[PDB]
Amino acid sequence: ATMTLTDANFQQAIQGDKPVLVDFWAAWCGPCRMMAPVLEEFAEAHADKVTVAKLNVDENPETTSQFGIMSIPTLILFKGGRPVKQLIGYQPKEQLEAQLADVLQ
Repeated sequence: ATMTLTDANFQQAIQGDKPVLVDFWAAWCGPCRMMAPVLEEFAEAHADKVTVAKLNVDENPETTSQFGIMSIPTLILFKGGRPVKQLIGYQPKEQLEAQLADVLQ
C-alpha cells in the first residue's frame, strides 16, 4: 500500500524528519497515467525505505500553492521538511530507482 498524505497531515508529516516521497497527482490529469503503474511498483521496489505518499492537489490545495505545482505529475522527495530533489513529467521506474537511491541512502 502506498501512503496517502493530505493537506493537514502533509506538512506535519514532512516537516518532522522522515524520508517521504510525496506524489502530487490528480485524477483529471493526462500524462500521469504514464507513470501511474511504475509508482505503485515503486512502492514494491524499495518498500521498506520509500514512503510513496499520495496527495490529491485537486482536493488538497494548501501545499500546491506553497511550492507552485504547475504541472502534474510532480514527484518531490522530502527528508526533513525540505525538498531535496524535484523531478517532474514522465520518468521511468528505472529513472526513479536510481534517482531515489541517492537520497534514500
